[PDB]
Amino acid sequence: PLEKASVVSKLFFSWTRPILRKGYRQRLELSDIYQIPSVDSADNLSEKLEREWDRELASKKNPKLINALRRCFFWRFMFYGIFLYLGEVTKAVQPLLLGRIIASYDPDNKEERSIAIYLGIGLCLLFIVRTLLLHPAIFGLHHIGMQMRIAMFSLIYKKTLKLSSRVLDKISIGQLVSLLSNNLNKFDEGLALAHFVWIAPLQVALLMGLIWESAFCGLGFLIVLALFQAGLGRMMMKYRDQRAGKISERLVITSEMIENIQSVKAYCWEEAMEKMIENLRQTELKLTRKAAYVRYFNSSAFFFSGFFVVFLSVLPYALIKGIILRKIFTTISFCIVLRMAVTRQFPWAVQTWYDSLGAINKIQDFLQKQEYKTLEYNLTTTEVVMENVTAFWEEGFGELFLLGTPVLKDINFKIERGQLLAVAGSTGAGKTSLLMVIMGELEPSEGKIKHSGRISFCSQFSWIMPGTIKENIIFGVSYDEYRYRSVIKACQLEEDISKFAEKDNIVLGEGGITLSGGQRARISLARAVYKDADLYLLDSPFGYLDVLTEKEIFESCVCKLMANKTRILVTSKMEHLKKADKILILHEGSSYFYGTFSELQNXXXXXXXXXXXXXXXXXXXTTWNTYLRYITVHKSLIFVLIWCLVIFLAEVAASLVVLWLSSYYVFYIYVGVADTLLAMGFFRGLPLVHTLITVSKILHHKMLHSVLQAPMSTLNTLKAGGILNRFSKDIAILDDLLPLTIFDFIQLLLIVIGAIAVVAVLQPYIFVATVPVIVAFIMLRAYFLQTSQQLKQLESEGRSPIFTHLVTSLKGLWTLRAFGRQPYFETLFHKALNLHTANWFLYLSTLRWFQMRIEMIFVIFFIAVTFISILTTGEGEGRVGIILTLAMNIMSTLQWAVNSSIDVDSLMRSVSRVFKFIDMPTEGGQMTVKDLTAKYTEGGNAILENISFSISPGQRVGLLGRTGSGKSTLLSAFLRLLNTEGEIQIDGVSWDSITLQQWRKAFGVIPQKVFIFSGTFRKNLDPYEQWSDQEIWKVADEVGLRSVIEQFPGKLDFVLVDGGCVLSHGHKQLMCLARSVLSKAKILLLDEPSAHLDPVTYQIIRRTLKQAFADCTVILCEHRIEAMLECQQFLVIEENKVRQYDSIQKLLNERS
Ligand SMILES: Nc1ncnc2c1ncn2[C@@H]1O[C@H](COP(=O)(O)OP(=O)(O)OP(=O)(O)O)[C@@H](O)[C@H]1O
Ligand SMILES: Nc1ncnc2c1ncn2[C@@H]1O[C@H](COP(=O)(O)OP(=O)(O)OP(=O)(O)O)[C@@H](O)[C@H]1O
Ligand SMILES: [Mg+2]
Ligand SMILES: [Mg+2]
Repeated sequence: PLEKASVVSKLFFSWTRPILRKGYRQRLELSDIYQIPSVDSADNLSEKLEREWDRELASKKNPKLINALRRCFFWRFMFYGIFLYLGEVTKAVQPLLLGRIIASYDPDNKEERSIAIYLGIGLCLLFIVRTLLLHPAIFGLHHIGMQMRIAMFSLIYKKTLKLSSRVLDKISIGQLVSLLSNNLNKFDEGLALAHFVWIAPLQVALLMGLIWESAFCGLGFLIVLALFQAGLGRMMMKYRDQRAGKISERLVITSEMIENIQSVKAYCWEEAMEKMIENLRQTELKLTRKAAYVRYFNSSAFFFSGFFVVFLSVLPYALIKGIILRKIFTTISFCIVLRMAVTRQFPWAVQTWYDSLGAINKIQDFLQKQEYKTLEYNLTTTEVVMENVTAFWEEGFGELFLLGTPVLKDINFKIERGQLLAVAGSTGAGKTSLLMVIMGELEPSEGKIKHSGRISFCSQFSWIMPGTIKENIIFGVSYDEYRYRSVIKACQLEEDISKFAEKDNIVLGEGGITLSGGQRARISLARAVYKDADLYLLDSPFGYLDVLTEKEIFESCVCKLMANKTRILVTSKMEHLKKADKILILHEGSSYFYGTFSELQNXXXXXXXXXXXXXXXXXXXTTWNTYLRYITVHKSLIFVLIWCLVIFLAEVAASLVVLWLSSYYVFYIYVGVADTLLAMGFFRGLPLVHTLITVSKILHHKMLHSVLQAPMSTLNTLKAGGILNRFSKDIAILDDLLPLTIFDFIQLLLIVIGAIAVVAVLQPYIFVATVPVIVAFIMLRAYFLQTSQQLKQLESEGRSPIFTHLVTSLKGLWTLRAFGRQPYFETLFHKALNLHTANWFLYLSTLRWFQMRIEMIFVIFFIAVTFISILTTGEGEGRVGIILTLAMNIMSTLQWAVNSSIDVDSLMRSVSRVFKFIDMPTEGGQMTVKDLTAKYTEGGNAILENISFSISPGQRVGLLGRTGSGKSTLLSAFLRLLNTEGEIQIDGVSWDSITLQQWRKAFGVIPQKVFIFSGTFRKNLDPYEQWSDQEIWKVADEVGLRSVIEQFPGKLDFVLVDGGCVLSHGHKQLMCLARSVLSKAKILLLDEPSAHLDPVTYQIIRRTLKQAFADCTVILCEHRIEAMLECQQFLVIEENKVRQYDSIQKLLNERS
């Protein structure tokens, strides 16, 4: 529906209560989120931004995006900014009322308490006004940021779809995804904070024009302190930059680890790799600890500023022999606000302004790319003809001309309507370039073209949009049943479409993942045929088709349906060329022949942004069980927390005794500033950070030990990308951000609790006033979290549609440019962006409501405490002032405390998953199988079921079968890689009676895909450090690795960087065979040695196996006829059955 509300409801955010109620009661769905108002429609934002951007481009000599952006959206920005400034002015000014109240209570004046209470009610009204004029302005600024982001995304999508063809191969997909990823939160949330660029200077000017002029020492200290904070900021980036290189090196080791869990389990390498990963983590831990230490010093310096910033301000005026407590209390209340405005607000505003300007400049720079210029095709006679065509891909050579290499030179031809052509050439000859220049994507430097306009495209690359078969074929045109039936019958895709349960509206995903290459190609041909045009362009139409189907499809459709319509074909076959009318051949970017035979014969696709939807969906947030598990894992962490609590309580007790009981007048500062009174020093908080780092290291080590040495069925139940995502993101969050968030939350809760306790001790009525306030805080936070977490999760799940649409549009850019479905793609992109905008808008609205209500509750607490304290007829001069100051300066710390309280739960939502993966479960030589059965996962397809066979010692077994029949599954079942029931006895012992560890070592196998890691040859041969140089040399000599060792510059220590691709397939097979010879096993297992092998390495492998394992049993797997001469026994897998034969010549009797 459409939201609508009155002025009071708009100001107090009372219209978000229905969705809070629904989310609290039950799980939120995509249906309950109401429709965005028309103000924030993607189409409206795009139109409004373009109407100014095009005018700016047409008028301004120097183009800058901010020039149009200001005349677009600056007015409301300033309108919200003035409200923000007037709200902050009240916070700046309110301590004057505090000082006057203190003067009223002090025995200097005889004025009754009536004036004091008349001022206190005004102070509370001032807080109410400041809240009411602060929070809605922040929400409005967030709204402005929303419109900003939506308009920017729409315009940049329009540009990236209108891109020129030349810059497409300047591959910057990573740059584009980074641009659309890193900006969404930064340019949206930061706009509200961006307005403090002049608010802080105006506030400090007001503060120091309202303090008696002396007081400049406070500015001198803050200026040094502000520069000091930036001084440690550079150190942070110095350590982070250094460590970022090492985490990349360690991560790729884990990435290569998941892809070969089978090989790792077979080789029993869990301990060595565990030690290697532990060593790498130990190396990175020092840098992480240094970064955490400097962050702690920065935070502690900020917290300890509070005392010195007033101390160094009062001492210049303390030499004048007298300070009234009213003056010191009011200068404390002024200096806290001054510090808040100087040390944090101004640097944050400057940094966010710089980041926003950089992002806008980068977006403009990308947008200023050269456009795609289409050409009218109204030139008559509707025939394809060119003359003197010169083509240059790069603009520099295109505008100069033979300085650069061309791709088409001096090509001429002319074909009447109905005649079909054929182009043949080598790979990269330029057939695709000729197609592009015919289309108009490539601009010809020389040569005028006159031909028809209606064109059709079937690209080399298969592209399918996320729709259905009918939509993929017709592209929204009127559904012609006769044409559709004719095209499906001609393309012979009916036999494929009718196999599915769905017949007419089969829905596909992105990129046609459901189908295969042949189906995608035939769908592309069907689309090309269906597209009504007088010039059909094809680019390798049958690249993924078989020979028979490719031969049949030509005479079925091409010269039967559009035989009277002109088309251009890409082919290299004599029959197609013979049927073709005129012929063109391209060589080295130049045409080779023109005429007839009458003359001739006479870096990731499924990115983490897309995997996050399936990764974060299992959070199910969190419970206190994970809190307890995370807090009790390490003893020293508990001891340090206990020590911190004891120190806090001791400091509170000392302050209490001091208040119960010369420089005394300058001693009240320490107690009067809870920020410096209860902040943890460098001797009581550094062990906390150290313990957090140790907890992170222990959790990572246990997670590695759990993911490794785990049942393969359960491990394969999850995907490799998903299991790697944890080590990529969750460990980094738990190690870097989590300790800092934990420390900040602990400190901000400790200061607030100490302030409340001491205030209650000075006045016991405030103790009973606080309990309802605390329970209200807790209840309201619990109420808000349930809806907030669900809304954030839904928004995160809704992020990936935008990027999937982006990649889908990019993959088929040429097809979209040829077909003119730009409006359809724009409206679909806007449809997705509207849902994402609605999610983010509701999240922002509920966050603003939460902040409003917590501030209102604190205001109620403040009025209660202040009125009760001022009305009570207390004794002493300090008590009233100190209580008022403490209860007045808390709110700034309380906001950060509650923000950290929500953020710590948001972060620990990840240690929840980490603990779940901690909690995942864990587990001659003759053979005789007894009813073997296994499957990839429980409930899967039992490839092997009720299997019984035996192998004689000192023999060989040859295994033959089609691909995918289950040979790999049988080898895994032998290896105990998968869950199995039954037994196989090696001379009498099965899996059950002996340890699986020694079971694995008794075997030996090379995988279908060999495994190698980024390590030296010595480490890849002997990861366990159980071998010596002489025996390694002996193994290398026996297997024949001397040439392999000497061929590389590093003698036996050449590092295998980037997956060890230096070795060939045969070299890798020799490597793993030598490794198996090292791991001495009485039995050997084999799996397809000749997938991409050459005869010399094949025969050397045969020689090595014959010489090394002549007296064992080898289960060889190969389909070659010549290979099967050395297999005394035979075995075949034919659809879940096994037949063992004494010879192969009798097998040929069955299947000659
Ligand atoms: N947009 C482009 N910008 C720059 N170079 C390009 C672009 N498109 C293609 N090329 C390159 O120009 C050359 C022309 O090759 P083209 O693909 O046109 O020939 P082909 O024989 O049809 O190719 P294929 O081997 O893909 O069947 C190739 O080296 C190709 O990589
Ligand atoms: N990781 C996996 N998860 C789920 N199913 C799988 C997995 N790997 C393979 N399969 C299933 O097993 C089939 C292939 O079985 P497998 O590779 O073990 O037999 P094969 O005859 O040795 O294969 P090939 O000779 O093609 O390597 C696949 O088509 C699929 O149905
Ligand atoms: Mg090509
Ligand atoms: Mg296989």
